Parts: sequence; C-alpha cells; structure tokens
Amino acid sequence: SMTTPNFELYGYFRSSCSGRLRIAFHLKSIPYTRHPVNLLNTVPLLVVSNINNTVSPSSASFSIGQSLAALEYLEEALPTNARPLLPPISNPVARAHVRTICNIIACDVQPVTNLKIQKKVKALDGDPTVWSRDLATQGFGAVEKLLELSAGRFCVGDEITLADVCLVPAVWAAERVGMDLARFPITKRVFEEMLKEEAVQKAHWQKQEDTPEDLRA
Amino acid sequence: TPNFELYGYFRSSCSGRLRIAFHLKSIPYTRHPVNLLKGEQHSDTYKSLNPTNTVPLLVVSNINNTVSPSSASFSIGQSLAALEYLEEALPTNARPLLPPISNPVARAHVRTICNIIACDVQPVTNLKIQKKVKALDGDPTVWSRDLATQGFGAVEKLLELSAGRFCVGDEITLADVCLVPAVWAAERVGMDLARFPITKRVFEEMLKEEAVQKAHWQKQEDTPEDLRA
Repeated sequence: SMTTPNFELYGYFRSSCSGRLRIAFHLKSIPYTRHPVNLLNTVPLLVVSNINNTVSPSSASFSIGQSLAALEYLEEALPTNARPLLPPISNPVARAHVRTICNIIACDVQPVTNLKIQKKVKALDGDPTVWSRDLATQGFGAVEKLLELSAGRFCVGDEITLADVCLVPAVWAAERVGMDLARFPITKRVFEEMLKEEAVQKAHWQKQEDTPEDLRA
Repeated sequence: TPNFELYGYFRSSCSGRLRIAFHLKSIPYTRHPVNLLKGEQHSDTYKSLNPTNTVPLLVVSNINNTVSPSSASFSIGQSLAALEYLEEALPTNARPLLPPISNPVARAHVRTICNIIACDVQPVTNLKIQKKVKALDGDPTVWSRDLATQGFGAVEKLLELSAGRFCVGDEITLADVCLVPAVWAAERVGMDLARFPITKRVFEEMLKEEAVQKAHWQKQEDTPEDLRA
C-alpha cells in the first residue's frame, strides 16, 4: 500500500472546532497544509486528497466539514499511525465513554455558545456572554461527572484520547466567556496536563500564523 | 435485568434515533417512558440514574464495565455515542449501520450528516433552548424553524453527493437514522420539507420501513391519544 492522503485544513486560530484538529494532527504527527480563513462558509474544513473518494469517484479531493467526523476519519483512514486517539475497538465501553464526553462538548456546549448563536441571542435582546457562560458551565458539570468515572492522568485512563482533544479547545472557548474552570477540578487537572504537551502547544490558539499580535503568546 | 433499557420520550428526536436503531437491528430493549413535558425526569424514581437527568438515557447491563469494574452496567446519555456503541458492541448484528471499515471515506460522509443534525440543529432547537428563547420573549418556533432550515440546507448539499435510495448509497446507515427524527422535529416547527428534495425522498423511503413505523413518534406506548396515528 502506497496510499498517502494529503491533508489541508481551512481553519481559524480562535475556532474551537479548528483547534480540535490542530491538536489531533500534532498528537498523531500528521503533516497538513494550513489555510487560515479569517472569520471577521464552513470552518473548519478538512480537505483530503490523494485518496479513493468512494462517494465522488471522479473527484480528486474529499471534504469533511464536521470536526468530529474529521477526527474519526483520522482514526480510521490511518490504522498504522503510532498514536490511536481512541481505546481499541475490542473495548466498546471505554470508546462509548470517550465519545460521550466529546458529544457533551460538541453537541451540548459548542453549538449553543458559538458566534452564530451569540448573535441570534443578541437579536432577542439577551446577553450572549451570560447565555454562553451558563451553558458552558452546565456542560462542564456533565463532563466533570463523567471524568469522576474515567479520568486517570487524562480524561479516560492514562492515555490521550479524542475526549482530551475536544476538552482543550472548549476550555479556551469557555474561559473567554468568564467560566470558572476551578469549579471543575478533574477537568482543570486534565486541561493542565494536556498543556504540558508539545503537540498542544503547537496547536495553541495564541501560537498560530493567523494569531493577531495583540493575542500572541 | 434487560441488556438494554431506554428511558425515552415519544416525541424526543434523540429518543427516536435510538428507537429506530434498535428496530433496524432487531435488538430487544425495555422501554421506560419519561414524560419530558411533565418534568418526570426530576422525579425520585429516576434519581439514582445519573447523569443529572437526561432523556433519552440508555442503560446497558450484564456487561464487563471496563471503566467502572465494580458495576455490571453503565449508562449513555449522548445518543450519538450510544448509536456507535451498538455498532461496536454487537459486531455480528445482521444489520450494520455504517459502511465497512475498509471504506473510511463513506463512514466519514455518514458521520458528517449525523453531526450536522446532532451538532448544528438538534442542540439549538431542543426543548431546553426553546425554553431559554421563550424566556427572552422570542418565538421559539421561529428560532427553531430558521435553524433547522439552515441545517437541512447543509444536509441536502451532502446528500447531493451521496444519496441513492438512502442517504449514502442504497443501504440504511446512521445518517438515515439521524435524518428521520430530525425531519419529524423540523416539521413540528413548520419547516417546509419540500425545499429539500433529496431529504424528502429519503425520508419517504425510510417511512416505508416497518422498523421506522415501529419507532414512529405517533406509535409509542406514551404517545397521547390525540397525537396517535
């Protein structure tokens, strides 16, 4: 097998969904072409080429506009990669726990606290910051109860999984609306352990090419 | 103890996904209806079933729980995780709902469709967010209709690339299982399904399936008499 997928990521330094993929690519040492897209229509968007597109066979590339599907694609399309981000298939219970945590974040927090929805909330004369902070706080409470069951060094045991990959950019996004991370001690410990990772530092929202100077670290 | 217990509600779209998947795969389960309109998920009987109190809740029993080994059960409060769990925990089931592992591109396409519904539509148009919108003095029905119309436009674009008889090719996948209750939820808020011709056709093809009829929101033990059909 001589199959070598080519990856290009249309992303944004501050997008929490783009940050999942940045983290996942660095942890797995998978080279990608970064195409920054300044949001101030889908971001992120991962374009995979040099593959068999079994959906659109005459097409050179295959697009994935949803970060969770893009993450699972990385797990499935690269079976020889030295770092799986899921427990193995023979452990469906641990995989379900990992996916539960990803879904609380990807389904219960991110979609109700993004720019699009904050704007809809301001259109109803609400306070988008308060709306987002209360929803993030509630979602992190559910994350924390699941981490009480599974966390070791990381969200699920002592290895990094997709759960930690989702957790990190969601902490960045939650802190921006003033959520107090200290309310969720296992989440906080796992977050900090993840920031010790060089791959997480390379994926950092303050450390990308399109990070504005005011925001750089 | 049953292998599977679904605490569901007849008109919950996430519960609908699970009912459809169980019928499609002929997997026996025990149904406990929890009336979300009466706030029954806060009652004492459902106390010890944490999460906090989510509907649907899938309780899985008689298993080796490799996360909490002192227990022979676990519960899953996220329908997407629960759907994937059925695929992996029952690998020899007569109806797999994802294309095989040797076609990761088609599994990615299926997951993308599920994610649009499960991430971009259902969370912003569910009962919790509608109540929040109502408290702002907005119209929750209009809010949800706009958001579902927008999500369906993105689904329809993906179906243009993949759909045959069903969402992805000619076989039922998890994309179809997510689509059906999403169409039910969207129509409930006045979305015009005819604007999305591929979605409409796939939805009508799914409604030909007896399993979908057994999972139908109008055909559950807890469907009120005036909503039955």
